Amino acid sequence: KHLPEPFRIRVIEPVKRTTRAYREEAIIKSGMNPFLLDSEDVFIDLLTDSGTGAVTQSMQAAMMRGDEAFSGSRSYYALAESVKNIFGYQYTIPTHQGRGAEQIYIPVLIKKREQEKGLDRSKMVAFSNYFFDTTQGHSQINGCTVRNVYIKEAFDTGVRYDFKGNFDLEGLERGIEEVGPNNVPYIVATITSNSAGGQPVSLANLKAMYSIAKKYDIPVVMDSARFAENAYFIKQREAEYKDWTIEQITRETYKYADMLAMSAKKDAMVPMGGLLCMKDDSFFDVYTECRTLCVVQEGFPTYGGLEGGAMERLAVGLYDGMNLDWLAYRIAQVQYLVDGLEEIGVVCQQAGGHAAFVDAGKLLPHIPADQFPAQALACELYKVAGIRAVEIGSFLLGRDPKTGKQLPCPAELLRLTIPRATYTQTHMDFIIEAFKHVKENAANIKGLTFTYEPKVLRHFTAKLKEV
Amino acid sequence: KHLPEPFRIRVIEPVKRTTRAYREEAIIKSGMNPFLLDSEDVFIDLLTDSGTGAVTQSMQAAMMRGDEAFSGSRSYYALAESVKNIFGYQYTIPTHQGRGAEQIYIPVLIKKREQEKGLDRSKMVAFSNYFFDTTQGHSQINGCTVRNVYIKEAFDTGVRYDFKGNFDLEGLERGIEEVGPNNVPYIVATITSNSAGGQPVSLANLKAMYSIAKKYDIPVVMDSARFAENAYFIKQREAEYKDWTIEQITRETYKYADMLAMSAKKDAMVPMGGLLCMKDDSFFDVYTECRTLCVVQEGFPTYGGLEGGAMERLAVGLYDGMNLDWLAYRIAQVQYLVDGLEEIGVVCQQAGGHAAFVDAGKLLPHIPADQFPAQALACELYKVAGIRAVEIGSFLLGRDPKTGKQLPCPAELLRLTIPRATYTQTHMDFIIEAFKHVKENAANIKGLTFTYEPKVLRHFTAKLKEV
Amino acid sequence: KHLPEPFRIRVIEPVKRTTRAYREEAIIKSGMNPFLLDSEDVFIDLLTDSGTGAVTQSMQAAMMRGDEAFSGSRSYYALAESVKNIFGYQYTIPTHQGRGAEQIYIPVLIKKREQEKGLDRSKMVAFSNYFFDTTQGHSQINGCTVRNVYIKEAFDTGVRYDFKGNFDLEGLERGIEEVGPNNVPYIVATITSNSAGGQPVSLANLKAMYSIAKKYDIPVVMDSARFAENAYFIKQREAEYKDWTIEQITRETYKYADMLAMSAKKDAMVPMGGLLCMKDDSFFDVYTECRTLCVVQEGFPTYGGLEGGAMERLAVGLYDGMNLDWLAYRIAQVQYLVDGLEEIGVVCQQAGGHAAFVDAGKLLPHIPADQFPAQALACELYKVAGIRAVEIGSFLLGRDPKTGKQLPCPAELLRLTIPRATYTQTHMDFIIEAFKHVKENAANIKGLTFTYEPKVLRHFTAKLKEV
Amino acid sequence: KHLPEPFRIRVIEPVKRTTRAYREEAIIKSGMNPFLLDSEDVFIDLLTDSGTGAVTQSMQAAMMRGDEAFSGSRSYYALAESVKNIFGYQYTIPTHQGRGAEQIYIPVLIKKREQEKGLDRSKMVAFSNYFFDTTQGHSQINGCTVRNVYIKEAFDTGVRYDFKGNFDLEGLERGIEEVGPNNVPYIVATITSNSAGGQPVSLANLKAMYSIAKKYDIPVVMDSARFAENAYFIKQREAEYKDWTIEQITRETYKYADMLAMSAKKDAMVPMGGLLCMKDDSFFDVYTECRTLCVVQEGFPTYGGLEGGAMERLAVGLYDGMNLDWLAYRIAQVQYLVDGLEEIGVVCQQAGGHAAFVDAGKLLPHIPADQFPAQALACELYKVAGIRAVEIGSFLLGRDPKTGKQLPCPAELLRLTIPRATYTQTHMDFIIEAFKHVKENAANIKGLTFTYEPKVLRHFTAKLKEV
Ligand SMILES: [Cl-]
Ligand SMILES: [Cl-]
Ligand SMILES: [Mg+2]
Ligand SMILES: [Mg+2]
Ligand SMILES: [Mg+2]
Ligand SMILES: [Mg+2]
Repeated sequence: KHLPEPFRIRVIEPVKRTTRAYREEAIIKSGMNPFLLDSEDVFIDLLTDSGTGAVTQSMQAAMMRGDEAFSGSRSYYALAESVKNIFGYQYTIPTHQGRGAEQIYIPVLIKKREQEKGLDRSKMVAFSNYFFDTTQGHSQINGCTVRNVYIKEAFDTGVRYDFKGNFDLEGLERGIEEVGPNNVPYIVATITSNSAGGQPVSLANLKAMYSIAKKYDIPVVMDSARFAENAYFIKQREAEYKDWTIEQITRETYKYADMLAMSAKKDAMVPMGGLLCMKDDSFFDVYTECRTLCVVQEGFPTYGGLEGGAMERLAVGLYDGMNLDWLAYRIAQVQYLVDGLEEIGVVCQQAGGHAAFVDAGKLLPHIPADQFPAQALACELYKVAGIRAVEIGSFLLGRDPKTGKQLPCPAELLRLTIPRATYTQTHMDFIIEAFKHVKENAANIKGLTFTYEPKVLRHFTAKLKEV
Repeated sequence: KHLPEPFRIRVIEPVKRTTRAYREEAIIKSGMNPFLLDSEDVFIDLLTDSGTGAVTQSMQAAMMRGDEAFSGSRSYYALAESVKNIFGYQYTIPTHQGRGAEQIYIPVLIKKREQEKGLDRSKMVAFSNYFFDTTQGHSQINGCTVRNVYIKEAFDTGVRYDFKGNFDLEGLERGIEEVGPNNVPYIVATITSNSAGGQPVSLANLKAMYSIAKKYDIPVVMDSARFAENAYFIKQREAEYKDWTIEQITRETYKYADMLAMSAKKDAMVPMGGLLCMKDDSFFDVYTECRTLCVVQEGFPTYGGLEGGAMERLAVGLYDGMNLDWLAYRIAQVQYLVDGLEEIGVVCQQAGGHAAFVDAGKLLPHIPADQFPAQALACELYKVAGIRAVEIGSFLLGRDPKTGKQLPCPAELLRLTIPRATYTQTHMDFIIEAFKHVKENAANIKGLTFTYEPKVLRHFTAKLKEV
Repeated sequence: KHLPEPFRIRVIEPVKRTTRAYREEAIIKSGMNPFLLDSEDVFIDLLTDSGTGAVTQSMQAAMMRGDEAFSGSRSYYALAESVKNIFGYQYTIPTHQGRGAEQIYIPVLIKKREQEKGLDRSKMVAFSNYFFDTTQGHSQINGCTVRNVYIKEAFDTGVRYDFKGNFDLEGLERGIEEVGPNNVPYIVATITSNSAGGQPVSLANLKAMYSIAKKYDIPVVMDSARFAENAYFIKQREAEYKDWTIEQITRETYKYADMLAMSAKKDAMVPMGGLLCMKDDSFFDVYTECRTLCVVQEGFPTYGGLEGGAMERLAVGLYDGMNLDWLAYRIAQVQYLVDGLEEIGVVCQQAGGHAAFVDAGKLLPHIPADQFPAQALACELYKVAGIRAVEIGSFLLGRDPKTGKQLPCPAELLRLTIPRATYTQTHMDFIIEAFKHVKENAANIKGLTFTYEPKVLRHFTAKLKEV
Repeated sequence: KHLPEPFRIRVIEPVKRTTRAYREEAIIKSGMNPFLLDSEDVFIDLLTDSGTGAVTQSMQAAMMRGDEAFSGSRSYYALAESVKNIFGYQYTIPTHQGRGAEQIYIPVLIKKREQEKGLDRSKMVAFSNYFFDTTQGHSQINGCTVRNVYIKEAFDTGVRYDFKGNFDLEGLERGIEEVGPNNVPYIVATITSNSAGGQPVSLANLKAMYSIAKKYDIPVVMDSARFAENAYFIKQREAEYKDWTIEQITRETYKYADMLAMSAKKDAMVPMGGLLCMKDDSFFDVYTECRTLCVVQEGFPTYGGLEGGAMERLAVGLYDGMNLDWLAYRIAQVQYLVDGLEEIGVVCQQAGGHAAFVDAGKLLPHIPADQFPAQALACELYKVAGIRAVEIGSFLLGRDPKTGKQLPCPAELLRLTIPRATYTQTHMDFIIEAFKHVKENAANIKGLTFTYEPKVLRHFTAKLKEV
């Protein structure tokens, strides 16, 4: 059941209703690539939920109370105060780049253990219930290997498990033993987990994981773009916390990490901003080192930062993002879409709190993988309903940088994400209806072939035509 | 069918989800009078659609571009420019009071005809397809009698008619003849018409009405709080204008009036503001007289007026309110609610574009009229779903100012209005479900009796208890 | 000395710098009437300070947190809470019309005393240290005579007195005795007083006045558009309150009135809004009656009111308007301009906190009164520096409504008002320099004569030419 | 002469006026380091003008019209349209990091010439009339040597020259010849130039420089954080363009570069944002490569970017920043402060459009360099007037990373920068008065010594005490 909005809509962004003929011409002009479509020509944009959601009245208002001072800004103080009251963390570093300055804390933590415990850079390995792509990227760029210790139930769509994002506790222990505690720079706890489309991590699991890390004195970083949704799943599925507020669950949750890194463009409800925070004085040196590197990250002083209004807005968003009614509504809407698609026969390889990954291959079996069935489905969805989605298959995969040959892809998927507090149940039904129509006219959908192909990141600007 | 929102929600006002126990206590504290409830304790507030709807991004942004100059404000110029381009009217007077300064143009028009055609104040009569309550009030206060010349099909819920708000052309002609053209100060064309819950007026009807008025040289005022919805109904139901844009229909529509008066708090999408405009130089003296009276209305100079941002916002709202996709969506939502209620057996005495008037008497037959069955229904709807609606029955009617006895009331109705772009299909279904539940437990609902009753306007602050 | 701004400018409204030739053409097109000039063509607009000043960041932000509910709005609650904490008054009625609903409380108070003490409408007289024009207007319109009991020092520009706005305590007592206590519907305490361009009222004077009123049980209404500036003058000039905060002085000040009426467009820093408040339960019936009349003021129900954001903004403005640094700065700027003009030989008939009234007659002696020397000066000031000011002389006075002859005027004055936090010391020096230039080329300035003259309120739209 | 503001102040940020005793305690708590002071305790913050200035009404309003789409955003289109109309550049890349993605175009240009003309990375040298510190940093980090070819008059405070920021045309030619054209990856034209506190570059000089670069086919990048002020100086000092508008001068100016890089936090009037743009198709490959690197700059995909409102705001700011009246006013204010300081005997090593560098050594000769006389002056300025400025001397210089010994410093300077449209002439006079007081009590000011010193970037968080 789709819950009624626990809010009154106050400000809207008009979106024109286009004709089928118009969209047919539009998709052709864009070279059968939704990425090349004008935003105005997209009725329901499911490209991403990162920074594309709505804000509350108080959040928007906060943008006009900014203190733009270079240092000592009351807006920075307000944000740090929210972090202290919400997460219990004493040190806050606002971030305006990718994620939560992962490019910052990673090299800082590696060097810390190298100087204190003789960490060996050639043998170092970092662990996580599941590393986000960028987190894994910065780790590897820094010469650190990563391992995801997720549980057996994680990717098993056949079995139902309350916390599929949980750490494989024995796997983690085994990994540390195997690698050597001196060689483990940090452990990243991602909540909710990005495995299987987004799955929650239980507080019991986080506590157990933290005890293991503490035993070996390994820094624990909470990757928390979706800290609120994880708190909601705990309140909903972990009996012990059934009567706890989202705020209490969050305060308790963060006792089991030493610091946190997060993009504020998800649960925090803002279009820009991030955070890198440290719990207490035990990590004061890590805070100092990170703040310092933030300035000379380029190898010399460089200044930048969120405008005052943005810090005031995030200071409010951290609270509004934890609203119980809101969280129940947001999650119920995502589940409503997934359940609706399943009902009409649409199959997803994985579907969770973050996104649904429709199997375009099964939906359009007559199309060869090399002809990008998921990109064709994306185009068809646009033609039929003006929906824009992202292909996660051979098209995205690209070619071998050394052979120029198409890389092999396990499955041709079409990703559906939902911007927060942006679309309604009617839009969800509109999407479901669109897939029902596509499924019905599947055999008639054509494969694609390049008319223009960039050497790198081809999915963003490549142009194709029907076969 | 409820259409999908032709927009992306951008700003929301959080509303808490309350428990039944909480609402039970709340309604008691408010003395079984929703008017006394805190807005925060109301989940779906259907009290009124006047100034309670959402605004577009451009409209909200306009509030920050205000020119606060006492005279010659570029913001005033922008608003007048919108009126000139949209309605074709050369003279604009922004209003910030009730409706569109009806308290202004009425005395001005009466005096005009009195001086030019020897109008007799003791015999004067004003006509309209249907006078809004306030319009009728200012007319009568000024000593002018009013007559509503609506068509036979107007209040006949048994027959379907495309334009139930139409003028009874022969009735108007007959009335003028009867009263004497010199004694008819003005004719007010209300669009959409407030008869039968809101019904459209055809352009063919307006043209015919204007020819009659022109023949007798009688000023025609377009009461247009809902000018856009009327334009939409014309595009939808009047074949001649099927392919015309809302803008073209509006420009054409206003050729058939000499001036316009409107509250901008409906179709114009703003929380405050109104307009009093004159088409061309033929009414320049009426414009001058109105502007003058605006200043010395109290019998001496008094200054006030919309802030610059409000005029800039309205200048934009007049355009956004005419968006075709928006209008189709808004109207479809209203019809969706009505159709849904009819389906579950809920009966309305009248239902149209403005509101739905549920018959509380038929829904709760065991409750005596004197015990206010519509007020009881209002309370029950709040208890069950946190919905706030307004009683239009014996409670509102009140007592005889000369006898202190309850006045006789034709029907006990509960009014449902829908704030623009504020609630979703899910809320509409929530409302329908609430009525379904009430209908099922009807026999158990109790009547009400006063515990506190004001001498005047008792419906706003009276307190009652169950019998 | 002009104090430095106790604030950082955050948002500006661009104003173009025009050439002398451009302004010469502009003033001609406007018929030698600044009222007819476009705001954009005015560099320094000294027309009025009513709703033309700047707002603080928090005030502007508040506009986006509005609760538009018809009743029970949290925004209304926030405003009432500010009034309760600032003035100590328990009942609040937001106003959106002229001043503070003087058209409301006056008839309510007259009727109250008529029913309770047999007040005689044919003999009733209201008192005030000095009635504002509109206040006097509503009193007289209601058939009530008014008397200003100001002190001897009030209009004496030759003597310096700390509180020229003080009530003539013995005069008030004598007046009540003379008129009869049953016939005195109310006493209005205006702070700061509008006499002599704006003069403060001491707390000692207000206390003494209230004791007199209390003795005769006569309602006291505090007309407080400039309550903050009065509080500042008390802190500056009344020794007893030297170390009290503006907030403490204000709380104490309002113990000496039973209710308050104020336009929020002055000290409260907003472009729109007003207030009508009652101190405690002793005036609950007056509150109820006023709220009721607010609805049926037209003789029937009419709905209107400030939008939610406006109430939230005023809730903040009442506090920001009391900022000590701000008040000292605002007042010092006004005094800076006056002192500067005096230094160059410019003479004012009166000058105070509200405005400076330059004597155009003395500055331009060669121009006959009937040729409007103050209107000529206004035009010259615009030609020379792009300054717009308002004439308060024969031009404004107009003709005898019964003789059509020019009415006799005591002096030809040009009013200078200063919008709050809008202009700088540089603008003040620019204004002073402009007058210095005018004084130097005075003999060459020409008188004016009509080319177009309205029958009423001619000063607003009349057009003239040079003689 | 300080010009009057060509604008009306509309929104203000309150700043409290502190007592001397309060500031004395505050500066001690901050360890005699203004960087550690709360913004609220700073009356006049001259720390930096980067993103600390005011915005216009239209700019602020634009923040509410954002299109947050990941791709095809109408807000991105609006910004690109402004760039095309203002600079004539067809390709736009919005930046949200440091400056204008210098970390992006530098490696792209180096690789371009390496592949096309066999550039030798071990011999490459980049030229500029004067490289900004960050620009020089990214160049060197990329292994590229830099040379500043400024003119002899540049740093000569004894001689007056209209365009001290000019390229040393013969020096540039000689340098390219010396280095070898194949080894010169790019030439950066900084406008206005950061040499000698900010000095303009003439259009004649830019044209001559571009002809030289074009002759050798060397890419020219316009570093234009202050493009508007440079245009203003050209209109003021370069006779040929005396009657040209700032817009025309800017369009002409950019014909002499192939691309532009700029922080929008200066002349563009925004608190955040930057730009990296390419003129035409000749640089389409450079645009494509830069956009690509923008995504995989970390060595893998990372997503981030300005929120829609920020792009809409910058789209407006580029225009408002070119307002002629505004530019004349801004520059006149800076010159007013400098002239005022010179008048009272304060000496600056250099002073220009960007900042004034007061010689603390000469002002406080009794203080040893190692005791940081400029940091002492900064503290004294705060104690006396609540002014916060930045030390540019031994304190900032720091210690030798290899010896731990204090590094030798040429002069002990105190930098004064002025946030745009933030402070008034009164604040400028307040600053001048403060220096007059310091100069008078100079002998009594004490030197400083560390109580806490970080290993790196000590100037930001170090704490000291008086000697
Ligand atoms: Cl706020
Ligand atoms: Cl806008
Ligand atoms: Mg900043
Ligand atoms: Mg106004
Ligand atoms: Mg309202
Ligand atoms: Mg974004």
